[PDB]
Amino acid sequence: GRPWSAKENKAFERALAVYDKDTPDRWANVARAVEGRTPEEVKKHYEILVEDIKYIESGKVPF
Repeated sequence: GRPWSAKENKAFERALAVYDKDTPDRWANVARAVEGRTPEEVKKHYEILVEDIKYIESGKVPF
């Protein structure tokens, strides 16, 4: 399954809205709603989103 589809991503984005940054077990709640994606897979997707925004804002990939 590995790369994310358009529709997986849209679901992911909806899930970030329903389960806010304060939600405990945030990735597990998000992954439960995103069919066929594990908590750690969902956590990695978020990290890549954060890094992408950081690159856009600064012009350097974060480490």
